[PDB]
Amino acid sequence: QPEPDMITIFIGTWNMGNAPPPKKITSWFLSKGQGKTRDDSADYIPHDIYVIGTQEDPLSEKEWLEILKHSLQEITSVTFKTVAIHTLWNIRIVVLAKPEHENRISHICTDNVKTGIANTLGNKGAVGVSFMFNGTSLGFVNSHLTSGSEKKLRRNQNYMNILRFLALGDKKLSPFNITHRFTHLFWFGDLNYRVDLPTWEAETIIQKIKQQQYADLLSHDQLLTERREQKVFLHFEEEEITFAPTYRFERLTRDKYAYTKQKATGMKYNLPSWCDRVLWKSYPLVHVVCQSYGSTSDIMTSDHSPVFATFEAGVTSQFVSKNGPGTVDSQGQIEFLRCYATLKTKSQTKFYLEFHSSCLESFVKSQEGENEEGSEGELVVKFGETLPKLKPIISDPEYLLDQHILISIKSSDSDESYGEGCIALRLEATETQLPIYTPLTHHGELTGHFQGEIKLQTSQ
Ligand SMILES: CN(CCO)S(=O)(=O)c1ccc(N)cc1
Repeated sequence: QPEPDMITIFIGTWNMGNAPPPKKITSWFLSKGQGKTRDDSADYIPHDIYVIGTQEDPLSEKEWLEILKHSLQEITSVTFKTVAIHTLWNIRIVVLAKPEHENRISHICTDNVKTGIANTLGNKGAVGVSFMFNGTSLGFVNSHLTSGSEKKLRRNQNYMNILRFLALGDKKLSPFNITHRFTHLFWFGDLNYRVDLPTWEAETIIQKIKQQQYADLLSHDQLLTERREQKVFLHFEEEEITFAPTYRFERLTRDKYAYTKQKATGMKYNLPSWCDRVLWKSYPLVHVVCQSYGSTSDIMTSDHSPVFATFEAGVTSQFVSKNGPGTVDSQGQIEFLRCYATLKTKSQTKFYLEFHSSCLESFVKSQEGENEEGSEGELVVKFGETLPKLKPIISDPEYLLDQHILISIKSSDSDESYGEGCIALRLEATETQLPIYTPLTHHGELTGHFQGEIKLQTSQ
């Protein structure tokens, strides 16, 4: 029974509007409706992993699990195993996997973050799940961010609090937030970003949706514009949106957008918007292909339509050699030449690097770099040829070229990370000096760059 080198992952997000679902929701799991939809010829082919994010979910965990499992069983004739379920208030995440994956899945973690203070603490935040699938780390975040067209900045703040404080993945990766802990990170939910057009244009927007002409609406989508200006979701991907706005519908039809201000909305307009989104971030040069991104047309219990996305994701096997794990493989080494960090910091402390990777027995601390002044004001931390020689646990190129090195640049004075990034070992050549590069972030904001050259020795 060979170990897979690819799996498919289903991501669903649905704001249920506090209403029970209808008797049939199979169209969601089948990626049928509007947008980038899944071919009919695939309908009986189960995805390997289904990750379901709900918001405003009125069901017990038990009630929702029964509906999900019975749905998937009707589609696939497979009884899925529950990997994890975690609920914060009415925000929920369920992970289901094919039974053949039960002994490939380990290190299951769940967590939640509550966003806001006093007034704004009590219903918004995020839930998450992480686990290992053989040699590949997978993270999943379902967030319900702040509502309202005039609160995009609050949403961006909610995003930063979630990525700082959601405690998933390998706790030994202490300098790294969730945006660096996983081979593949999926972040989805009711992100609540709106189409920022004047209220007086509501009927014009509706007209445009009826014509399936989304271009002039997407150009005002706050998530796209905030992402363009690097205000949120830096270094994440999203598939092109080719489905109608998923909010705000009249219930029991999809024929009408309910946008006008009402006591029930706090006298706020809800212009048709793409509130319900799926984004991802994978390590550099790992296979990840979005194969569907759309909304259902036939599930109408909520004022939101369900959104689906599916992905092909590269995975690796749990590698064992005669040597590692449990020792080094002297035939393997990673060297760094001519490396330097460029930091935006106004501070003058010494800096050192930490190299973290599952290809190492434990993380490696460098010597302090040499600070110089850049031409345009910047701090440049020079490591020259001073960086240590990293000793991987396994030298087989079929293993080592699939690995990644996480880098943190830390203050000597405070031992606090000023920036985090990631370098792929999927090189064009071994035993050859080759350029490397990663942006550096801290709390998911750009703080600098790390660049230099790498020389990788494998057993071949
Ligand atoms: C129309 N629907 C069935 C009855 O509602 S469906 O769930 O949207 C659907 C199912 C399978 C395919 N191939 C296409 C659409």
